[PDB]
Amino acid sequence: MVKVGVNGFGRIGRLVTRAAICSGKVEIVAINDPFIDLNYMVYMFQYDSTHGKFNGTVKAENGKLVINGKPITIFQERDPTNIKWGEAGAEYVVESTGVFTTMEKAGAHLKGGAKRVIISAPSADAPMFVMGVNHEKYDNSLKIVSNASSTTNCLAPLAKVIHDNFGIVEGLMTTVHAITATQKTVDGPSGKLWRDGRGAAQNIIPASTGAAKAVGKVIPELNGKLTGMAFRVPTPNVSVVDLTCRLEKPAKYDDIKKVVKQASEGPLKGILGYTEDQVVSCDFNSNSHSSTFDAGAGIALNDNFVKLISWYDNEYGYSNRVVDLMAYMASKE
Amino acid sequence: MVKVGVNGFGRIGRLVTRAAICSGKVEIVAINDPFIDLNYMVYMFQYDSTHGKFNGTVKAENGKLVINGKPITIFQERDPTNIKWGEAGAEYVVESTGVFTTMEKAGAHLKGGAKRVIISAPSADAPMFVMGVNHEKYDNSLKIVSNASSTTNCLAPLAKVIHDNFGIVEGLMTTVHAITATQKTVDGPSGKLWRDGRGAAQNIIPASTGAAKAVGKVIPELNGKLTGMAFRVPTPNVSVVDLTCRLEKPAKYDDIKKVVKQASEGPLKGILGYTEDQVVSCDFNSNSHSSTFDAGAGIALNDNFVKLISWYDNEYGYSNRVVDLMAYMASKE
Amino acid sequence: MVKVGVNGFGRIGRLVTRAAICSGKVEIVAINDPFIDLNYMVYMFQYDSTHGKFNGTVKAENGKLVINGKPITIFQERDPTNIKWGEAGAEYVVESTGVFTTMEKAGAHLKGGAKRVIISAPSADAPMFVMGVNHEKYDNSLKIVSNASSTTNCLAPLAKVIHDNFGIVEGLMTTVHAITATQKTVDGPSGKLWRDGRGAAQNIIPASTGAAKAVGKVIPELNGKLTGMAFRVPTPNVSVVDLTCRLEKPAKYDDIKKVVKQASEGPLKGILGYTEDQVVSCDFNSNSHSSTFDAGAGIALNDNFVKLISWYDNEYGYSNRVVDLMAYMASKE
Amino acid sequence: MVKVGVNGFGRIGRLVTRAAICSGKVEIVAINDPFIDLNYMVYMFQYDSTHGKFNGTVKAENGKLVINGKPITIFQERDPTNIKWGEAGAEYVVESTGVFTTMEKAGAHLKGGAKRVIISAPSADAPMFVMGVNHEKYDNSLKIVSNASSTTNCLAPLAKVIHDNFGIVEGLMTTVHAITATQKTVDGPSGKLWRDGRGAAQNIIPASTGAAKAVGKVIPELNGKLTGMAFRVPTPNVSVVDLTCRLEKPAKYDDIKKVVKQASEGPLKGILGYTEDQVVSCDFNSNSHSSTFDAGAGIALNDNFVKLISWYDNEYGYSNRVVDLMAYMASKE
Ligand SMILES: NC(=O)c1ccc[n+]([C@@H]2O[C@H](COP(=O)([O-])OP(=O)(O)OC[C@H]3O[C@@H](n4cnc5c(N)ncnc54)[C@H](O)[C@@H]3O)[C@@H](O)[C@H]2O)c1
Ligand SMILES: NC(=O)c1ccc[n+]([C@@H]2O[C@H](COP(=O)([O-])OP(=O)(O)OC[C@H]3O[C@@H](n4cnc5c(N)ncnc54)[C@H](O)[C@@H]3O)[C@@H](O)[C@H]2O)c1
Ligand SMILES: NC(=O)c1ccc[n+]([C@@H]2O[C@H](COP(=O)([O-])OP(=O)(O)OC[C@H]3O[C@@H](n4cnc5c(N)ncnc54)[C@H](O)[C@@H]3O)[C@@H](O)[C@H]2O)c1
Repeated sequence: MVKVGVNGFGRIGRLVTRAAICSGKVEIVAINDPFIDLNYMVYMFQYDSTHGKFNGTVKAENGKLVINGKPITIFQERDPTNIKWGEAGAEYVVESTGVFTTMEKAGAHLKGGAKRVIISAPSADAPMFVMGVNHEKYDNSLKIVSNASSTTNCLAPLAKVIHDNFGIVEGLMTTVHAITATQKTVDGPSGKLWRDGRGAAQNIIPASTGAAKAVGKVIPELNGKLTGMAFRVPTPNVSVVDLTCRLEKPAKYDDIKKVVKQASEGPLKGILGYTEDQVVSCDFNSNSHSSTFDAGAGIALNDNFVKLISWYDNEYGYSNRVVDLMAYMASKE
Repeated sequence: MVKVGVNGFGRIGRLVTRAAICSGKVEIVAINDPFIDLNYMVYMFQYDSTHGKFNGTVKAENGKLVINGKPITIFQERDPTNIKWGEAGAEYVVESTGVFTTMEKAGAHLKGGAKRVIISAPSADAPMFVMGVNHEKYDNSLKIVSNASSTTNCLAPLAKVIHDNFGIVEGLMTTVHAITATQKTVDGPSGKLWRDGRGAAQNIIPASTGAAKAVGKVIPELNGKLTGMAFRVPTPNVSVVDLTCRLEKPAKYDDIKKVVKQASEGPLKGILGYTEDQVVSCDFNSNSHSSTFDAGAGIALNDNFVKLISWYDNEYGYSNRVVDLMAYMASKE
Repeated sequence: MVKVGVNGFGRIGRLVTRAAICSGKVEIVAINDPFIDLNYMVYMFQYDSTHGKFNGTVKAENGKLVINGKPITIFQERDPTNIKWGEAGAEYVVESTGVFTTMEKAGAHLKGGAKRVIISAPSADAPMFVMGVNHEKYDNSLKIVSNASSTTNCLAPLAKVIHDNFGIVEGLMTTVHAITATQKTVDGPSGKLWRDGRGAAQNIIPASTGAAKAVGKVIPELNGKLTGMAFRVPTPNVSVVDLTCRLEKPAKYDDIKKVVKQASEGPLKGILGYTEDQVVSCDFNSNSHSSTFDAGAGIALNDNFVKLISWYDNEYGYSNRVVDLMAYMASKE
Repeated sequence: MVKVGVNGFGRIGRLVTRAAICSGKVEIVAINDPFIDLNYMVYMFQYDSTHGKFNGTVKAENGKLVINGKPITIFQERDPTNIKWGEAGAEYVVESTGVFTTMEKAGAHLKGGAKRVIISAPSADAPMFVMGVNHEKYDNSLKIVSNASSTTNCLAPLAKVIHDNFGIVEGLMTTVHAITATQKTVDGPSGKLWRDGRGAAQNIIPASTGAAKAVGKVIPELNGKLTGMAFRVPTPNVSVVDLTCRLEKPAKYDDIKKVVKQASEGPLKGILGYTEDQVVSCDFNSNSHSSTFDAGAGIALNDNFVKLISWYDNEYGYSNRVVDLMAYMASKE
């Protein structure tokens, strides 16, 4: 089983740690975050406004973070080249600071002894993967990879099923997306474009989504045929993809539901979900799926033009996919 | 000025009264609401969480509501049949309770002496109108009419400009829509619309939009070619239309911007607006336009497939249009 | 266990059911709610925006609501005198509609064969109880009782400990209180509680609290020496009491902490909690305590004048006390 | 009009600018911010989620910010010591960044040619003034002064009136305070103030504040007799002071209302307001008062122990007092 270091103990860093504990699929052995000391990590891991108090034990002892009795080595390095991953036994590093998303920057972790780096965001040049969609294109020569974004992990499984069965001629999508840590509590200086500095709990905010440029990398057959944007809205977690697409082969809405349900029970089980219930965003809080198709909420204008809806816990579904990708990579070693 | 009675002194009834009173296009002379007594009406009209305190005077005197010195007769009838509109001199009645939206129910106001009724919502059977789109189809034999919905009033002027210039082959739309009075503060009963009962400020909620069935009636050439749905999100006011459509004639995005800007400066001035600024929803609070095209937020996938974004103050833009529709109707008497 | 019927399957009615299942202390055998039909009850019990999806099974079968394989009789009566509690085997009825809080109205359930009634709110005339404070004043003659309110259940255990140990000369309190079902999503009619109709997600709203008139009944030595009010603020659940009191015997703040912690570990265990952690409201979501003293948040002006802070899940803590009171009542039978 | 430079174009700097233009009591001639370029300043000043779009013109021309046709010199200096206030004609400098609140640090603006510095925040060592309470203690030898905090400006005028008439023996205050820029959209790192990092729109968050202690310094006779704390709650603006105090002379609540109303109509006009209306927080958005007594929300436990409630727009009331303090200082030159 692969031993993991986490760089950036944030929303994703902490929920990747929870997912690793919940799934047992990888082992966290080290965490680096210069803004959160050991005692502070006890607090921030234990209490979570969105996902609730951790169901387990967490304490600081002998300089280590001890979760369910397992000690974790804690680093406090602002410069990732200074992190002694090898000494702590960290083989794979989750790069979840938000600020080292290029090959050049994320590769810093290789200097301290990490064997592979998984960027928890889209990358300008690291190869990007979505479990269930193109993870089989990974190979042992890729020491630096990206798990794309949470919107990309919601859109791409749904797009793949629809394209495989009916053929997407062209499509546009929107994600109605929960607020995130890059946004501001009140109108202030942005960090990525003017609209994104505006007060997050007051506003619907048009914004970019990583899926716009990533989906065509993860599904080359849809490059130039699909893109989209986001509206950030005042919820703390859970987002929803709104995919409007023209199909090559005619598809009754019942056939769409049928093939999506079949996919959710077979090859994409645990990745793509399917529901007909009268769900709202909070019903997906702490749901580990990448994408849950909402059959009741979609619209078929005609046999070749449809709107398809799919929910995703942008924090916890993505965090579980990070764990899944590392487990997959390790099985390939 | 036509003399106006307001049935239902709610978000729309009060803001219709504000719009009328400030901009004397019509004269409010009577108000009925059995759940808001006279002294309570003073308070509810004076203070408004969303649009600020009324800039003017409001008081109770001699059993009438006096706004900027003009006395208004106050009724407290549950049954519209029993409201003495004629005795109060009300010629047109705004039917803004939300529960009398059919011809049969809204026509009760004629029994008390009203001459015409304007339903502030879509109607299963009353003829529907959107200022700037089909209001010249009104004729004087229509005693009961509908002003459609706020989403219809945002979508239809934009769809008209796009269809007139390039031809909409097919389209689907979403409105990211502020919470309204039909929603609930915490998970509660909602009759047969189960998602609408879930806690409004906690969730993104898929929902119907009145635009879905109304837009094909106000633009008959688009009937069956355009529909959509809503996501209710935790903001108190201001909504945004996201229109994805295929065009018959190819159009560069700059060509779309040019015809929309031209429409906003000509025949649709005051109804359809145009901006290139980096706006978010709060920038439209108390904006009286029906539809403001957001040039920067849209996406062209190719010359025949686009996503177009348009903002609307669902409370205040619609309330101004109710006033405008009545002023137009009165001008044709 | 005593067999229980629930009148009003709302926030309290549903979480009383969850608390009963979690505790095993009582058995829900019947539920009445004319606004939630059988199939709708499945949905509202299964999905909860605040407390998450039910961890168990729930389905409708042969006209019963079946939770964890146990069937519950469902009634749909507006008028409580028509509910056949006796025939369904419901011995105690939880009166959680919010509209039958007097002895005369709540006594309707005895006509259908219920043996006792527990009003889930303060009552103008039914005896009121707070577990840990005055529950031993209950006796078998009381067929109609009240469990007071969630703020009373948070304030009264803390005031009891303070008063027993140091003597409360006089005090006033505030609860910063989550929004509830009586509030409105946007400015609307509230009846005679005018501030309570203002938009709940937009506003800090001064309001009454049931603790103001209840606390002097559950702690008679403090009647006229202690009262308070509320500010409703835009959170969906969890509230906090802010108790400012003058003490007869001087006490250092750490002396106060010691006696509260000692109370929390002894006779008030599970009712009064104690923490020194840097908590916020979400850390108490789904917490079954009546009152958790926040040692770090409070402040002393001097040895005889202090401000004491205590958290409470107003939904789930109160619901657990409703179950606890019924179990105590049943042990007295 | 004294000519004013603004250091820092955060919320306070921008709203001081708006207050100055709206009131015409001073003339803004220069703004320094090293993080916000001139085109971005146009945008942040023009659009405001909380207070609405600026009602006037704002443009970038010739390297200056031109508001209502009057050009403003823009600087971008990291080091206040290098800002050329004198060349721009700025006589008073509003020091609003938060990081130069000591006399040694704020005095850096004197080296660039400014004559006086007004710190828009509490200061360890500069003299602090609350208009209406102790501004008469200003004198022309004072080159560096502080305008205290918003909460101190709300509590102090109320405490002055209550102490002048009845004598405050001791008091404890809570402020229920809107979200501010120091908070985080989702749980994130907050240095040594752990609770302040928790998701702002999700949580009621206890927080320390020196404001009550500080009014014991601006009103020396209350030194040692006041302290308090805060709860941060999910609203974007407007806060409320909750003062529980013991009085030396007995006072009926009607006596309290009378002397507060008298003060608000006389010497504290525009600073201390008085209402009996059924107000909520949004009713004070963009209200320029420092403190508005809420007569209906307070409680008299007895003639010597009361809870007094007073509202404040923590952004705009304070910004207007900064302008008023500068106008007062200039009148004594
Ligand atoms: N829904 C989501 O939040 C989500 C989902 C998928 C991917 N992502 C992406 O994951 C990444 C992290 O997102 P997040 O929401 O967890 O942000 P976050 O702000 O919650 O976490 C970032 C963490 O990195 C720490 N950090 C900052 N600089 C550091 C440095 N030099 N070295 C080590 N640690 C540092 C921070 O202290 C913080 O704890 C981003 O790339 C983001 O866009 C976010
Ligand atoms: N954004 C909006 O809020 C919006 C926009 C456009 C159209 N509309 C439509 O306007 C109508 C009212 O919407 P609203 O948002 O103002 O709702 P609201 O709940 O704020 O107002 C409804 C008013 O009707 C009163 N009322 C209820 N029953 C009545 C009766 N028998 N007789 C007289 N008055 C009665 C109520 O007391 C209330 O004041 C609905 O049809 C709605 O879909 C709403
Ligand atoms: N935090 C809280 O929510 C809280 C805490 C303690 C006590 N309480 C009190 O509990 C009671 C219910 O509060 P709630 O928050 O659960 O409100 P709610 O609106 O969520 O629940 C009320 C339920 O009663 C149903 N109902 C209405 N009329 C009925 C009738 N004639 N017969 C049967 N059922 C009917 C409604 O359909 C609804 O499902 C109130 O008295 C309340 O003040 C609430």
